[PDB]
Amino acid sequence: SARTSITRREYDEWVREAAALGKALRYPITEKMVNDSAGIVFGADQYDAFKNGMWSGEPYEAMIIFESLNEPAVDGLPTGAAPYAEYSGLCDKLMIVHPGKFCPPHHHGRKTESYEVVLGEMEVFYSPTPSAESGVELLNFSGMPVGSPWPEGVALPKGRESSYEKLTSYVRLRAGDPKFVMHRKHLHAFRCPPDSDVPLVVRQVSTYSHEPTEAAAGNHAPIPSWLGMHDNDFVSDAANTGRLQTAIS
Amino acid sequence: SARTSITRREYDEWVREAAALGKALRYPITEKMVNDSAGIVFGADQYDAFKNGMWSGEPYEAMIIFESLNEPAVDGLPTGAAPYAEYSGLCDKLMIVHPGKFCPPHHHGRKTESYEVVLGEMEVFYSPTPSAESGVELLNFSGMPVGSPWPEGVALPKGRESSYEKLTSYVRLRAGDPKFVMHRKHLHAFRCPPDSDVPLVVRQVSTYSHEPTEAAAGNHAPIPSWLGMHDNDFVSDAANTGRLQTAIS
Amino acid sequence: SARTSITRREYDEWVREAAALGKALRYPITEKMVNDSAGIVFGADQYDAFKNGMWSGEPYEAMIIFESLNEPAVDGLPTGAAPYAEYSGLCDKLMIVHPGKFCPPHHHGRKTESYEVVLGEMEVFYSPTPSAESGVELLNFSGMPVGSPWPEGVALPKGRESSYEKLTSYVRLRAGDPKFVMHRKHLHAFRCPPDSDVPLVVRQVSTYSHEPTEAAAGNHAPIPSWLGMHDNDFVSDAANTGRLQTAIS
Amino acid sequence: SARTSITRREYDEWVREAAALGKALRYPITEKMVNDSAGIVFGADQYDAFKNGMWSGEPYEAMIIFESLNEPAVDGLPTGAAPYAEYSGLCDKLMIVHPGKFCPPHHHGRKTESYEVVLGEMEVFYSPTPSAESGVELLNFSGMPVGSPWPEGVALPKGRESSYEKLTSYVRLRAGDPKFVMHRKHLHAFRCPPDSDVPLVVRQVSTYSHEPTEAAAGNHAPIPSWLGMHDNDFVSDAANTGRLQTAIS
Ligand SMILES: O=C[C@@H](O)[C@@H](O)[C@@H](O)CO
Ligand SMILES: O=C[C@@H](O)[C@@H](O)[C@@H](O)CO
Ligand SMILES: O=C[C@@H](O)[C@@H](O)[C@@H](O)CO
Ligand SMILES: O=C[C@@H](O)[C@@H](O)[C@@H](O)CO
Ligand SMILES: OC[C@@H]1O[C@@H](O)[C@@H](O)[C@H]1O
Ligand SMILES: OC[C@@H]1O[C@@H](O)[C@@H](O)[C@H]1O
Ligand SMILES: OC[C@@H]1O[C@@H](O)[C@@H](O)[C@H]1O
Ligand SMILES: OC[C@@H]1O[C@@H](O)[C@@H](O)[C@H]1O
Ligand SMILES: OC[C@@H]1O[C@@H](O)[C@@H](O)[C@H]1O
Ligand SMILES: OC[C@@H]1O[C@@H](O)[C@@H](O)[C@H]1O
Ligand SMILES: OC[C@@H]1O[C@@H](O)[C@@H](O)[C@H]1O
Ligand SMILES: OC[C@@H]1O[C@@H](O)[C@@H](O)[C@H]1O
Ligand SMILES: OC[C@@H]1O[C@@H](O)[C@@H](O)[C@H]1O
Ligand SMILES: OC[C@@H]1O[C@@H](O)[C@@H](O)[C@H]1O
Ligand SMILES: OC[C@@H]1O[C@@H](O)[C@@H](O)[C@H]1O
Ligand SMILES: OC[C@@H]1O[C@@H](O)[C@@H](O)[C@H]1O
Ligand SMILES: O[C@@H]1[C@H](O)[C@@H](O)OC[C@@H]1O
Ligand SMILES: O[C@@H]1[C@H](O)[C@@H](O)OC[C@@H]1O
Ligand SMILES: O[C@@H]1[C@H](O)[C@@H](O)OC[C@@H]1O
Ligand SMILES: O[C@@H]1[C@H](O)[C@@H](O)OC[C@@H]1O
Ligand SMILES: [Co+2]
Ligand SMILES: [Co+2]
Ligand SMILES: [Co+2]
Ligand SMILES: [Co+2]
Repeated sequence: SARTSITRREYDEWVREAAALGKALRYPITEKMVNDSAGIVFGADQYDAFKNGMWSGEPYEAMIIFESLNEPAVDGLPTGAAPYAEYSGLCDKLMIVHPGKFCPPHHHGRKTESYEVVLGEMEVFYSPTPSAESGVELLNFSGMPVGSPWPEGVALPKGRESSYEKLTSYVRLRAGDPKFVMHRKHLHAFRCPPDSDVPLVVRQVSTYSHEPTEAAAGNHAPIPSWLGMHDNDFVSDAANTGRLQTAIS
Repeated sequence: SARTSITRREYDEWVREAAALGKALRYPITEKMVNDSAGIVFGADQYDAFKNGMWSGEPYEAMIIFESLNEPAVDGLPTGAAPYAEYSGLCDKLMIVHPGKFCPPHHHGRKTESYEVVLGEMEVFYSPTPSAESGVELLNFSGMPVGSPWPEGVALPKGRESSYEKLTSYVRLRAGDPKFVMHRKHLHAFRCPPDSDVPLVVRQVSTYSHEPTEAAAGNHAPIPSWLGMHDNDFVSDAANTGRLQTAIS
Repeated sequence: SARTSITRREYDEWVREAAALGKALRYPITEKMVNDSAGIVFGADQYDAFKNGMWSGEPYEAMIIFESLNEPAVDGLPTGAAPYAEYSGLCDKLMIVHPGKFCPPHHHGRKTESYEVVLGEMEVFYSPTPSAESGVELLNFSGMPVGSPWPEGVALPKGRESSYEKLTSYVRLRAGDPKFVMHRKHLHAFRCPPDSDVPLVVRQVSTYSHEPTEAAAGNHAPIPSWLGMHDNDFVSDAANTGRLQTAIS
Repeated sequence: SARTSITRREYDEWVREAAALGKALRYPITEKMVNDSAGIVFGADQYDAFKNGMWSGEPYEAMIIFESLNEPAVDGLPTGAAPYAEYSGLCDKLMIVHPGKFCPPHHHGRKTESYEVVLGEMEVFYSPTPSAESGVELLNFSGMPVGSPWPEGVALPKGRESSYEKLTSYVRLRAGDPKFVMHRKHLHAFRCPPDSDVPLVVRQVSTYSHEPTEAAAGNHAPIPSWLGMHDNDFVSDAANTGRLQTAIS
């Protein structure tokens, strides 16, 4: 019974409804943005999320992302900035997470994110300490706030509870709150509360998103080194594979 | 009769109504964001915009900006990126321009912008060619699109028509359009059409905004060189002065 | 293969997503409003709409209705108005119709409706002539506008094409248009265009809705005669039955 | 210093900004709806509201109303309903009240209202007992809820505090709450809290609005008796006069 993919109908209903919800909330979703890469399922064992559906409230790692911008911002940069340009750029995405579902534990070496809740409430789990890079000095300025301890009773995905162990800091964001920054190199994950009557909708503004995915397999590289560059490190190895392509049957 | 400032009542009605409009459109406006620096008047001779008011449709250079984010994004950066970090960072602002009014001709040496129209329509004027920097190689990737010629009959601010001479390329953006990128070092300006029944509301996502203004006079500098760093070059000298502080009587 | 009901999962995903879309558009949807009567399927042979789903674009008669108000407005009425009070009252509902789907041909003897498109576009089909009531004088004031002829290529539900024969007048309504009135005793139906990227969402403001349905089976009758009073006359007999209760398996 | 009218500029800025706010909130505001009758000032001594402006927070009786529908709903009615048709009909309006301002104490003999808060919060004051009509039996069904006592510290308009004496019941409505019904013949008034950061925006759905005002002076009467029929009874005589026409200088 363990699902190994998502049917074309399950996929379209999930993604097209999400796109409509996005438009209702005034996010600029174009036709190209609504594709077979928008709906993400993090790992083969997470396809079981569609056993009972996106409204079951069950804890699984899957989400939708509509990307309206992923600008390298390389034009006009002095040549000397070429080796550090990968830490910059501008990316705008709308993220939709259903009740109980999660964006899994991971960190980026180059990308810094910010969250703006548009609908529902966002429960963020993260590590206030950066993931030290092997022998290399890093800049510091504000660091990350310690936050609060996890509330009791958070249901985690079966077979991936341990991937959340280090994301000890917690914060619950709501529409209207100040923008929340997630510095690069910091472990983070988030979910929509299981009792939510609406999907969690969040506007993410971050630096460039290096992701040689399926729908991202067809773009000239602004800088040589950027080609094939990956910047997503999932704590769970099971969440790495299926992140770059959803199995639609 | 030439106004030299804006009365406290004229200012508050302009800025508080704009903040409410922003909230209606779901932009996360906090209390701190609604201040005496949000309403901008570009030059002493532009205060005459309040002679007949923000609904006269007359061409003047004045606008409102609510900044929800201006993150240096320096944390986690390798030390070697310190000299180029100023070209990165993340800034999120909501801009409100009334009928006939303009955000004046200017360019940034370090900041790259992107526009998302939320309400009304945006008429952008710009130069598809970058403002060459004295003896220094720059990176290139996509450059700027040539766009279209200006439509006929655009009323420019009296005494500043020449500042628009070089911004020969034109594009009209609407809600739902793809995000529009304005690369750093490119001259640009924009206005709300004079016949618009609503103020132009635009979400701007850009790299860090270096602006030692009035409300920005009180923040630790992430990197030494950033202190007192200016990154706004207005074509009109008249628009430089009053950009950093609105005279409220 | 002919579906005879809708599964609990198909129902909830359809109705809960619709409720979320409604909230995003600012319609006041309460918990009680999201129930097993909100999703309507007009006839046993229309359950096949869930063969390929609400995003197939296929022509079927099914829709969702969230009722926020159905006030008799009997309080304060002079006793003499008791026999005509049934033509008054106030009803506020949000209607959601998916691509290609229809609200089937029908007329009301007592209820007058009005439409306000919130999202998408509404294609209304109707008869500009009232359905004459057996021997009884009726008041007239504005009547209904003749409208336009049907555009070519409208796909109707298989086995119910004839029910649309008399609804010869056509009008396409969009968000922002003047409110459109549908006088009582006039045949009407409507659909969401099959090529729409979003479900059609319409705010309906009408006089009292007399409907002894499933979720409506439990309310004191303001006036004696109102008890068990029906006011929905479907052109297709097949659309009458399943209108009062959706078969959820 | 006692203002006796509102300047053309004060009026337009108030009304045009309100119309834009309405559009942002998705209310279908057409060009005709934005006129010189939309902004209402209840009495000559209330023009002082523009002494310090709509953002002063001072208690004054003035508001804006955009009417999208006022349908007699007479078509299709049996002739015998002619004498009671005036209690029916359908009216849809968007009401905008600024901080501290009020819609003054009044009751309608024929019109029953309902409120839906779209933005901000609405503080309603009313009498749970109907205004008995001289020798005439009236129907009853749900009556009005007793509500709660007034919170302490409500600032009333100077020179009109007594008009509120009988409106002893209180209820505070917010966006998302169930629709609130105000039965005909019941005294009612409401205000936007003085500390609100946004104007109060409310969708009103009611039966026909009989109002021989300024912008309403030019429509055929559906039924003979309706001609010149008035249905607004203000507790304060000072609020009656200027209700039908705003003095714009
Ligand atoms: O935190 C989430 C961000 O990394 C998103 O843009 C995706 O990469 C999550 O997989
Ligand atoms: O183009 C406009 C941007 O530069 C804004 O953030 C302001 O700096 C305009 O003065
Ligand atoms: O035209 C549609 C209205 O009658 C709705 O309230 C429902 O009764 C449609 O079945
Ligand atoms: O309660 C307010 C309603 O009566 C409105 O439509 C206006 O008539 C208020 O003057
Ligand atoms: O609307 C675009 C279509 O819908 C999405 O499911 C994409 O797969 C694309 O095929
Ligand atoms: O909410 C949709 C349905 O109800 C829930 O119980 C899930 O199991 C799913 O099948
Ligand atoms: O131990 C300090 C750092 O913070 C935690 O997130 C760990 O991953 C480690 O990299
Ligand atoms: O709501 C905040 C106040 O309104 C704005 O006018 C700011 O000046 C601040 O004083
Ligand atoms: O729109 C507001 C008023 O009308 C316009 O004519 C301007 O002059 C201003 O005074
Ligand atoms: O002449 C090429 C460049 O483009 C234009 O914008 C000028 O400012 C110049 O700097
Ligand atoms: O959220 C309320 C639940 O969802 C809807 O499916 C209703 O059936 C009700 O059971
Ligand atoms: O849009 C969802 C899927 O795609 C359409 O082709 C329908 O058949 C349905 O199965
Ligand atoms: O024939 C005139 C009327 O208009 C049409 O709608 C028919 O139903 C009939 O009742
Ligand atoms: O936009 C319509 C104009 O604005 C409002 O002030 C009305 O008076 C009308 O003249
Ligand atoms: O909010 C606008 C200004 O500030 C308030 O104090 C009022 O007096 C008005 O003049
Ligand atoms: O005294 C009962 C009624 O209720 C109150 O509102 C009074 O106006 C009176 O008409
Ligand atoms: O123990 C809780 C959770 O299971 C873990 O992953 O993070 C810390 C939290 O308190
Ligand atoms: O001449 C027009 C305008 O006055 C100038 O500033 O830019 C080019 C345009 O065609
Ligand atoms: O023939 C078309 C349609 O099939 C019918 O039901 O109504 C009139 C229209 O022109
Ligand atoms: O006394 C308060 C108010 O002044 C009066 O008008 O209504 C009752 C309330 O408690
Ligand atoms: Co991330
Ligand atoms: Co700029
Ligand atoms: Co109907
Ligand atoms: Co009233």
